[PDB]
Amino acid sequence: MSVYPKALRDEYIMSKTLEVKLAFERKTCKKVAIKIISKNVETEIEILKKLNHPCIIKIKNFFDAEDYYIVLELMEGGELFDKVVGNKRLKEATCKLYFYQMLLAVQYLHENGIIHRDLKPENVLLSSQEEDCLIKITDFGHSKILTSLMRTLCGTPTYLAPEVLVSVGTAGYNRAVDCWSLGVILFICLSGYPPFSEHRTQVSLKDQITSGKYNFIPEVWAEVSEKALDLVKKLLVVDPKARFTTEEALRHPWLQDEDMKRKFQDLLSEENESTALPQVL
Amino acid sequence: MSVYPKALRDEYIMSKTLEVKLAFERKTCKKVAIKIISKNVETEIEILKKLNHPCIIKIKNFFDAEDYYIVLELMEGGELFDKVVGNKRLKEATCKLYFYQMLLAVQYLHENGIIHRDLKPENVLLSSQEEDCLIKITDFGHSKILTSLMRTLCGTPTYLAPEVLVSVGTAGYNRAVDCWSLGVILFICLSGYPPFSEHRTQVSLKDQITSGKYNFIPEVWAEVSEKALDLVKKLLVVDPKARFTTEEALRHPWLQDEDMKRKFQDLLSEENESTALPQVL
Ligand SMILES: CC(C)(C)NC(=O)Nc1ccc2nccnc2c1
Ligand SMILES: CC(C)(C)NC(=O)Nc1ccc2nccnc2c1
Repeated sequence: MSVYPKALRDEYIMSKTLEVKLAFERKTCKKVAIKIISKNVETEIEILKKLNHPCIIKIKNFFDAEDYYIVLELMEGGELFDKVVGNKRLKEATCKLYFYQMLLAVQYLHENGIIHRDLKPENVLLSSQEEDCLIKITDFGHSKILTSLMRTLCGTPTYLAPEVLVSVGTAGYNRAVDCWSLGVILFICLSGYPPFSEHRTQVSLKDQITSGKYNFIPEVWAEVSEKALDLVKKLLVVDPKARFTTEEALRHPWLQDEDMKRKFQDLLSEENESTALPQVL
Repeated sequence: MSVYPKALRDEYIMSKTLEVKLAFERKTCKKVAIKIISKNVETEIEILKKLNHPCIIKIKNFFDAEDYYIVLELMEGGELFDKVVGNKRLKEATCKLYFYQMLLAVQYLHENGIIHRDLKPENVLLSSQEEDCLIKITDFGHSKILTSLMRTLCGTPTYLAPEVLVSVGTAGYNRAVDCWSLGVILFICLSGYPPFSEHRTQVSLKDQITSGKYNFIPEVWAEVSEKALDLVKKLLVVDPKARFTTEEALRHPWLQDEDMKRKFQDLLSEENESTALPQVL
């Protein structure tokens, strides 16, 4: 078969699956999660070590051996995917609590010059087996760091190709891809079904996305509020320059909910209670 | 003032300007050129060391000290810019001989997955103070190496933003920017004047380039053949997918000249005569 590197084994006791395995830190006897990647990962480590937000996964340790071993904080609730798979749907209030945190996490990323590029329910982890819990964004493998165009625009464009001058119009809107993904994640969570699919349709998946013509099933959406649907509509905008940003989404009436914001602050206080050092009064 | 690093001084005797300075290799008593860059350059060195073409500049040595020192083969003819500056124009046959070599050099680059991105007469060097000479492409500082889109297209685009799917149409045509630049270089060489400028015009430089409406002065161009002008027209095409490639330019009637091709092969044989090792018959 295979063995774990001596350096990992020195600090951790490996266990069962959820490539992700459960492990125990020898020093603390505390549960951790170990992500095994087959031998970009160094950039992901550099990105993760620099970011500090409660809704972004923290790297605890790293091992560069026959494979890459990434030690992360364990998330007992698992993937958001498991909560939405096979037409399963979350109650509106739960969608809000989770989405609000996805918005704060993605806003933090953009503020810090990072675009995730791979936001999906599979990359959103829940902190507990309870409905009201803290969420954390994971899988920064496809992430990009925010140029060649700015340097080119400093000189006289005597020899500069027209497509380069044309691209100046859209430049610096790559982050809007994360807002599209969040739009799709919100649609799935609220309805239990994807907005764009090849199930019972003649239109190609490419054509549904470029046209922005999402599959709307009234019977399913009648159960969901008009405010939630309005936010979805504003994130699922084809023009990335017109699409809602994380700030615009956070200002939307749907998230102007003092109850949901309180429940989140409560989950924060409960998580932070373990780490809390006494303070100067 | 300042001093040169001990390691450089150990191997070279520095001299007059043409930041580029003349130097003498101590071992050979041969003239070299030393490019001084103020403390990307490592990528340019990596690019230059890997490429082997008679129309691309060769790096002879490199020094990473208080500044970057790049030892290159000396080009006694200097810049092509000096031959075209202030309405000065080359005789058609000379434009052909030089352009043919720029096409071979740029074709070699594209074949090898490199885009120069900064082709101008200032970055084209002539090997001798004679009209018929070998040319060499220099200044690979802005060059790019040929993706994230291909990796994204492997998965299901359920969460994939429409602008990404839209970009699939143009993807892999960045090299066409080099063909635009060559188009502009050919226009300047043949006419002595730039195709796009802010001299005696109301239309903005950005607007002239995006529209592809080059300044055509009949009196100047009457002296130039219709074949040369046809090639310019085919390189100065706004749509990068329609624009002529180096291969298409090389197949153009204007370059189907057995005399010019012979003169180039002759200059090659003359340069190669010094290095020529005896061979197996
Ligand atoms: C809830 C259950 C079924 C035990 N799964 C789970 O905790 N999965 C994961 C998966 C990936 C993880 N990656 C990092 C941290 N926790 C993780 C937990
Ligand atoms: C002809 C004259 C006036 C003596 N200039 C010249 O050789 N200039 C240059 C400039 C940059 C160079 N870079 C590399 C190699 N030769 C170079 C020669």
